Amino acid sequence: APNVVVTRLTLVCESAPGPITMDLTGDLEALKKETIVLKEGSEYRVKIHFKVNRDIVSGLKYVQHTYRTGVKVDKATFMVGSYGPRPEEYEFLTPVEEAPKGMLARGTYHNKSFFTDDDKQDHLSWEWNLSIKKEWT
Ligand SMILES: N[C@H](c1ccc(-c2ccccc2F)cc1)c1nccs1
Repeated sequence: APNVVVTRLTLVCESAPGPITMDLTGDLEALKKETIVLKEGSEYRVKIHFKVNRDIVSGLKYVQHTYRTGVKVDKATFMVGSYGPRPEEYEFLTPVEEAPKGMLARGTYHNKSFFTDDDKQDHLSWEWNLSIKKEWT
């Protein structure tokens, strides 16, 4: 196994009716067909779960590109930092944001995420899609 293994992404969202999560050790091609529903304007954080198996690592970074029709790609980079090896996964959470709101902001957002580091290692790259809706259903 590699030293760094990305295991899961969770959208932390107090107001959501149920868990919003994806197993990133699974089939990343199938993951593209999933659609996460977020009610417009909901507060959320992105939580990345990962394991460090063998050696202390430094300079971890989470990079998230969000595509939306008609708008320039939104590119966000987060410093994740240094972690030692242990059996239990670590969790990194982005700062809280407000999901888009209004009828013109509803519908599909396409995300491409990267877990990487100062050494530009591809710990994991993955796509996942979000649908912003008026209600949770
Ligand atoms: N600011 C918007 C934008 C940015 C991020 C998200 C988002 C990404 C992951 C989880 C939940 C989210 F709400 C949605 C909309 C964009 N502007 C230009 C392209 S995307």
